[PDB]
Order: sequence, then structure tokens, then C-alpha cells
Amino acid sequence: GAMAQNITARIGEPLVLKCKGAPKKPPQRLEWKLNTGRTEAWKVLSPQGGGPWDSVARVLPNGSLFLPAVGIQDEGIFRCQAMNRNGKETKSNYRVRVYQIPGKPEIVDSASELTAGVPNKVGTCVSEGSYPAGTLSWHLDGKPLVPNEKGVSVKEQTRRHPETGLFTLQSELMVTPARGGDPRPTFSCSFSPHRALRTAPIQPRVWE
Amino acid sequence: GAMAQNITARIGEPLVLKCKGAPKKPPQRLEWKLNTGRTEAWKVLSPQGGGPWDSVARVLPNGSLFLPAVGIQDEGIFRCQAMNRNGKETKSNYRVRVYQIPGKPEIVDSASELTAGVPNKVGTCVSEGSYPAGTLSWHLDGKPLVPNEKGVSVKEQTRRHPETGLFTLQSELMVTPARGGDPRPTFSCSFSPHRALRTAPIQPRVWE
Ligand SMILES: Cc1cccc2c(-c3cn[nH]c3)c(C(=O)O)[nH]c12
Ligand SMILES: Cc1cccc2c(-c3cn[nH]c3)c(C(=O)O)[nH]c12
Ligand SMILES: Cc1cccc2c(-c3cn[nH]c3)c(C(=O)O)[nH]c12
Ligand SMILES: Cc1cccc2c(-c3cn[nH]c3)c(C(=O)O)[nH]c12
Ligand SMILES: Cc1cccc2c(-c3cn[nH]c3)c(C(=O)O)[nH]c12
Ligand SMILES: Cc1cccc2c(-c3cn[nH]c3)c(C(=O)O)[nH]c12
Ligand SMILES: [Cl-]
Repeated sequence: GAMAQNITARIGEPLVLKCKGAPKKPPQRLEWKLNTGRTEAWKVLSPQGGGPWDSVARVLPNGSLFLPAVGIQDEGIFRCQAMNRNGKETKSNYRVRVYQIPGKPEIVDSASELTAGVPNKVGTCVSEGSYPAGTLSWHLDGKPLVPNEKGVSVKEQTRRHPETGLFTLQSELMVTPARGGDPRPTFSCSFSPHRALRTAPIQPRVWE
Repeated sequence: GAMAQNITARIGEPLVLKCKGAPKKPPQRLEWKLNTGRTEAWKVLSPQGGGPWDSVARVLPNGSLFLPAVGIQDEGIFRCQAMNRNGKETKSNYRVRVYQIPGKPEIVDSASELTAGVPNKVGTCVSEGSYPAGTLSWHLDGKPLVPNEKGVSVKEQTRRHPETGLFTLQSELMVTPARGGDPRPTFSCSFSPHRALRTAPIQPRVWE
């Protein structure tokens, strides 16, 4: 596409996009153009408004475009074109990506006792309500645990809420602990999209 | 009053105030209370909306209060109170003051020729369209010119636009230049509400 400002908008929160260069109050010669999941190619929005788009996006007295509640379908490109009283044309170009922060991740069904030298199911971590999906990762004493490595196996699962489209992630961690290691290791789970959300650590005990 | 967050809102621009602690989507147990120039003491706004207030301020799906175009009469106090799913009450308290930036100040009717030793009309400076009024100040070589001093006299005039309520300021500067000084001094005028807006300097000639 063209040079744009990248906007990240939270699902459910309002979004205001400025039409740069426009008159501060009506009358204004401006046009908004948007191409999102709600549109078949470009849709033109006028200051006069009207029609179904009035429940979704309206042009404000100052010429900004306002979306009361951003949803998944508003991902896309939003463009404004305006004229001054002087006569200069100004263009504004936005790449809108939407997001939702899931709830705090949770470790469920954790093991109390690992046996060094064999593979062990450590636990299952669950994140609910993210958009885009994101990923779950595991940590040992603060160091990141890399899958397909030192007897570390991770399996993951993504599910979509049938109506909101928000993702629920489930991650299963299996380790083979090393004979002669920390007999009380600390495992955590973190969600990464924005900062990271970490779980409460689990501290199982190992046969050495 | 009580402890509040101070909000400065530009006349003509939208304003969104977050109702902290509220659920991100309906159903929500929340109330907005506002006391501004549009109200006789407190006015309560509900998520259901309705009535004349729908042309002025509405409660968004996330419980924020939205004002499409702030005006002078929206100065005052905006309060929210909410219950989350856990059950805690959260309060949000805002003191909203509105403002407008005037256009660039201009020197009109400047003198090209001053005579040192007598009082001289240097010029007249004009600012249009501020809220609150603000004040005009004069500068000599970049250093601020203080009234009631070395033959420095300033007279000022404030006018109100009969429909928008915005202020137009007019300032007249009179100096008594000093014999033996800069024979080509530089005078500017600045508006102070936020940064300061300065005029193009005027450079008269002084007969020492
Ligand atoms: C009456 C009226 C005024 C303004 C826009 C629309 C649209 C529409 C155009 N693209 N997306 C929606 C429709 C429809 O979709 O039928 N009707 C409208
Ligand atoms: C109750 C309520 C609260 C907040 C916004 C709206 C809008 C609306 C404003 N801009 N875009 C949509 C409409 C509508 O007129 O459909 N109703 C609303
Ligand atoms: C590259 C670019 C950046 C920002 C705005 C535009 C517009 C445009 C938006 N409304 N009206 C026109 C157009 C075009 O449609 O030509 N191109 C643009
Ligand atoms: C201040 C004031 C003057 C006149 C009417 C109303 C209404 C109203 C509600 N439903 N129909 C009208 C409300 C409100 O309940 O928000 N406030 C008002
Ligand atoms: C009652 C009423 C009549 C006509 C327009 C609006 C708007 C509005 C239009 N563009 N932007 C905002 C709002 C609001 O969303 O507050 N209410 C309105
Ligand atoms: C001090 C203070 C800060 C923030 C909100 C409130 C509210 C209140 C707002 N809507 N509903 C109640 C009240 C009250 O009116 O009890 N006091 C408050
Ligand atoms: Cl007046």
C-alpha cells in the first residue's frame, strides 16, 4: 500500500482518526474512504452520514472519523482527504489493526512430582480471549524453555469463540528433567501478543 | 471539591472520559454524573441514553462518556461510578476545562520611526479566537518588555465574539526609547494561554 500511520485499536474501545488538514468546524470539503472487513473494496463516508454505516462509524464536527466500539471486522485501511479554506489538499492514511488482551494466563492440571530421566507431563496452560491468537511459552526458573530441545516437548491448541472470534490457547508442557538438577524447579507460563502476562509459578519436586 | 484528574479539552474536538473499573461491554452497572454550564447542579446520564442529552454526550459500549464536540458550556465536573463483576465500586472524577488556540498574533499599525527621549506609539498587536482570553505581551530584542517601567506603557482591550464566545485581544505598546541605545531595535508580540505564539518582529528606526 502507501505510507500510513499504524494504529492498533482495542476491540470494544472507541477509535477516533483525525482528518489532518481539515477545517476545524463545518463547512468542510472532506471525504473518508475505508476498506475493512465490513466493506467490499472502498467505502466512502461523508460528513452528512446516513444509512447503516451510522451505527458503525460517523464523521465528527471536526471531520474526524469516530468508531464507538472497534470490532474484528474494522481491521483495514482508513483514508481522509481534505481541503482548507486556503485550498490545499491534505491526505491522511491509517493502517488499523485490532487487538484484544486475554485474561491472565492460568496453569491448570500441574504435576506435583517429576521423575528425572523420563519424560514428565508438567502442566497445561490456558489463555482466554485474545485477538490475534498470540502464543503461550514456558519458563524454567526465569529462563525460557525452548521446545524440541533438551527433552522439552510442547504441544499447543487454538480454539475460537463461536461468536466473539476471540482465541483461547492451551499449551501442554512435557520435560525430561536431568539427573542431578534442581530438585525443586520453578515453571511458569507466559502469554505474548504489548507487554507479557505471566502465570503464577509451579514448583514441583523431582526424583533424582 | 474532591481529588480529580484535570482534563483540558479543545473547543470543537471530541472528548472521551473513561469510566475506570467498568466492564468492557454491557451489561454494566454504572452511572455518569456531570455538573457543567449545561446543567443545573448534577445531571445523571445513563447507558440507556435518551432525550436531548443524546445530541451532546453519550455513554459508549465500554462505559466511557463521549462528547463529539466540546464547547465552552461543557466546563465543569464529570464523575463516573461503576461496579465490576467482582463487585467492587470504582469511582472516576474529572475536572474538565476547555480552551481554544487563537490564530497567530499580528502586529497592525506599527511605527517605522521612533524618536528617543519621548514616548512613541510602537504598534498594536491583535490575537483572535482564544478561550480563555489569555494575554498579549511585548518583547524587545527577545527580552520581555515590562509595563510601568522605563517609559514602557501597555494598554489592552478584550472583546468577545457575540456567538462563539471566543476572545479577541488588542494590545498597544508605547515606549520612551533611550538616547544612545540600539538605533534599530526589534519588537515582537506574543500570546500566552501550552506554548507561546509570537509575531513577526518589527524593526523601527530610532533617532538618537
Ligand atoms: C441508504 C444508504 C446510505 C449510505 C450507505 C448505504 C449502504 C452501504 C454501502 N456500503 N455498505 C453499506 C446500504 C446497503 O448496504 O444496502 N444502504 C445505504
Ligand atoms: C447509544 C449510543 C452510544 C454511543 C454511540 C452511538 C451511535 C454512534 C455514534 N457514532 N457511531 C455510532 C448510535 C447510533 O446512532 O446508531 N447510538 C449510539
Ligand atoms: C495514498 C493516499 C493517502 C491518504 C488518502 C488518499 C486518497 C483519498 C481519500 N479520500 N479521497 C481520496 C487517495 C485516492 O483515492 O486517490 N489516495 C490516498
Ligand atoms: C435535562 C433534561 C431536560 C428535558 C428532558 C431530559 C431527559 C429525557 C430523558 N428521556 N426523555 C427526555 C433527560 C435524561 O434522562 O437524560 N434529561 C433531560
Ligand atoms: C442526537 C444527534 C443528532 C445528530 C448527530 C449526533 C451525534 C454525532 C454525529 N456525528 N458525530 C456525533 C451524536 C453523538 O454521537 O453524540 N448524537 C447526535
Ligand atoms: C468524590 C467522587 C469521585 C468520583 C465519583 C463520585 C460519585 C458518583 C458518581 N456517579 N455516581 C456517584 C459521588 C457521589 O455522588 O456519591 N462522589 C464521587
Ligand atoms: Cl465584547
